Amino acid sequence: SGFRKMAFPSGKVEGCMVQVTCGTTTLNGLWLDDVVYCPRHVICTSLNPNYEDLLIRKSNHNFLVQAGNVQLRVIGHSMQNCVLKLKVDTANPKTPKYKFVRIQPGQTFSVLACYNGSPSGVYQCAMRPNFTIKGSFLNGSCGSVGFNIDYDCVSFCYMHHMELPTGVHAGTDLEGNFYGPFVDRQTAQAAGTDTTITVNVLAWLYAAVINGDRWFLNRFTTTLNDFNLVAMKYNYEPLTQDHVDILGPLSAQTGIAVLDMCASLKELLQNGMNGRTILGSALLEDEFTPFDVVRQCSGVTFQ
Amino acid sequence: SGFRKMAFPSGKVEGCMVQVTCGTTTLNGLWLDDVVYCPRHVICTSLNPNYEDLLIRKSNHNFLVQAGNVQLRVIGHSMQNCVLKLKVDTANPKTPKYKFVRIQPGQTFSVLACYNGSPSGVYQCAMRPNFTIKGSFLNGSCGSVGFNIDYDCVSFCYMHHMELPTGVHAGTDLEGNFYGPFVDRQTAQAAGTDTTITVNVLAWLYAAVINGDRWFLNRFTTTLNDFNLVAMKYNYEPLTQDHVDILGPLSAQTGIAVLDMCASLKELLQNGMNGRTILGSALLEDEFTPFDVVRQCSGVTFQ
Ligand SMILES: *[C@H](O)[C@H](C[C@@H]1CCNC1=O)NC(=O)[C@@H]1CC2(CCCCC2)CN1C(=O)OCc1ccccc1
Ligand SMILES: *[C@H](O)[C@H](C[C@@H]1CCNC1=O)NC(=O)[C@@H]1CC2(CCCCC2)CN1C(=O)OCc1ccccc1
Repeated sequence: SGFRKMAFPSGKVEGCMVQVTCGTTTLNGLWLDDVVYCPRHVICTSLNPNYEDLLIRKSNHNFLVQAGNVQLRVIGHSMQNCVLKLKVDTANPKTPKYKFVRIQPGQTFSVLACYNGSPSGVYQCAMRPNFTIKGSFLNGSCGSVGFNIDYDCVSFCYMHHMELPTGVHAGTDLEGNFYGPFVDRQTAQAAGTDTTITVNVLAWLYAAVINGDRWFLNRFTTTLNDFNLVAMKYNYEPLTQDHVDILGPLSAQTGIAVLDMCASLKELLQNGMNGRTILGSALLEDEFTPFDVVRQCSGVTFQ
Repeated sequence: SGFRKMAFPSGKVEGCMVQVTCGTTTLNGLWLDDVVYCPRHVICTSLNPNYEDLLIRKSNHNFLVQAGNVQLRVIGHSMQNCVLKLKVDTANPKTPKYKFVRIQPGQTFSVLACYNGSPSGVYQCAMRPNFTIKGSFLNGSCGSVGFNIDYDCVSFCYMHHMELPTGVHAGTDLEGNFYGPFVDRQTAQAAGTDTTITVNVLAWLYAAVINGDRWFLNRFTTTLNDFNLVAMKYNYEPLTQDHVDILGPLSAQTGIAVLDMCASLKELLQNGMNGRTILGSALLEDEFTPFDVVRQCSGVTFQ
């Protein structure tokens, strides 16, 4: 037992990380087969930057790619949306099985924070409803990726591009398409209002019950409509029948009907926690999906 | 910016993980050069188990070691305290530079949770003052290790052995010596009373200030003695002058004297948080060391 914010093992991704330098700008690239993927704002020059203009003015040799202490020769470049694709003369021998997938708000992933092509740390993140992520990123971390692992296959979902004024983070999928209404220029962009991921809170309440926290349970129940009236009032997003269905296995393992857990969440929203904690938190946690809870409270590995 | 519970990249450790089977018992082993390290309670037989007796009754071939889908031939075995050392005929070609270090309560490390020799997840843990760790471990996770990384060198500090009745976890250093007053038998052992790691709370308050949370600051100050009178009352462990010294760099970066931050912690203990949060937590967090804060709020990598 126990319940922790758990990231996927990062080794498969560590072997893909490289350093991309243009002029005085250095960030991280993702090296899969003979292509290095990186944010297009690495494109250097001596807001209003036209990246097509900037790139046509560039040569292959303007991009220095370092894989550890080995320099990768760039033989081609192209732009795909907000990412650069640097064709290199060497296929990465550590390329894992992978996919480029775009995730939904509410979904979680692991981030391998990197600087100068060197992995620094790994942590778990959720895509917020407003398409930001509450990450930990400093100068030079751009090009770090987010991912999930499913047996032996790495599903890359996120590449880091920028920080917004509230200290949250914005980026693209691996085809270069931004999550949310953000652009890779310097403007007055701001996150926009967020909501709490209701189905995830319920999943985490089920994790708590699995782990012996039961004090928040009650004998009351509620209808889905009646619950969603309360969710709206506390800035929780609506719960759908599909969310209820997704919570079925957790309901069945604990013997607590989904709508009964909703009754508990309702009382937690209306009353607070009265000095108590759930799974070591004094807040309702919304960054664990039902899959995350099942994975951890049952123990799936990856190879 | 941002602040997250960050683990070290796990790739160097993933390449050391193997599966050790004796009879019907399967757990994880750590394969470094030509030795596999694993908890001695894997020693199988068909509480009061005398492990010396059990081991002398065993043969090399009684231990099945699987490195992925490759079987490792055991050529020797020995007991060192509470760990088994299985000598195998093949040196692990992925052996990183490493050390076996024993950590202090208050210190943090990353855990690579493993099942059947296959890594499942990675998360950050602290050694509690009572020598337990609040982990996430299911059946089969024994032999998973905790570690820190310092440039290219892996400092192994923890190997997992058991769960205590409160759902917390106990284990050994890599020389087989238990952390805390626990034994690898089935008895009525229990964790024993814990305290909050004061110096770490202060480090995390400094992380908050670095990240823009300032509402808990105040103009008051306190003496070290006066602060420690309040710490005792709230089950915080005493703050020493060396803790104050260790917090110096964080003090200097923020311009907030250590004893001034103590005044803030004092008011937080006496008043609670009044519906506010710090770094996304409604509790005072004590599982980040001053080193962890500096590492994350400055960005050290590892290669
Ligand atoms: C890439 O390494 C870097 C990552 C930032 C630094 C601080 N936290 C992060 O996540 N990304 C940037 O600096 C991007 C690049 C930018 C200029 C070029 C076009 C796109 C946008 C500016 N930018 C950015 O994040 O600006 C906000 C910011 C916040 C704090 C510190 C520095 C910059
Ligand atoms: C090793 O994989 C396993 C890890 C446990 C299972 C549940 N959570 C964990 O961290 N360790 C054990 O099962 C140890 C072995 C034990 C018997 C042999 C001598 C030493 C102690 C019993 N034990 C244990 O953890 O018992 C408590 C427990 C708690 C919950 C479920 C099962 C067992």
